[PDB]
Amino acid sequence: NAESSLYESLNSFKVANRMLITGTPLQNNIKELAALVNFLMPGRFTIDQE
DNA sequence: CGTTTAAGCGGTTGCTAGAGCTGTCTACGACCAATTGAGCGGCCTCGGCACCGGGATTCTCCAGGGCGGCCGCGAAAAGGG
Repeated sequence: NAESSLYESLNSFKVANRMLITGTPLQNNIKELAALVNFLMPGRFTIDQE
């Protein structure tokens, strides 16, 4: 969730390199993957269409 | 003061309620004219309460009739010269 408080807590960190460990990248909709790749690549990926 | 527990915070996941906006239309209420009947005042009359005259009803008082007690009075029986 992009609006969850952990997203703004972690996205404001001054970090050069990030990495996400999970087992289920897609759960409900493409917006979850869009939020994950925006946390990874800020502004490079522009997934908007459902 | 020791211990447990539930509030607080963050999180999911979908649907529904509700605010906001735009659009249409239709029944509903404002408005006006003519009308009239329900509200306010007075006027008249009866129901009931009350006042006055007349008649029927019961209680109190004054007088007559009869009986008891006194007032010496008077005829009569017994005693004395």
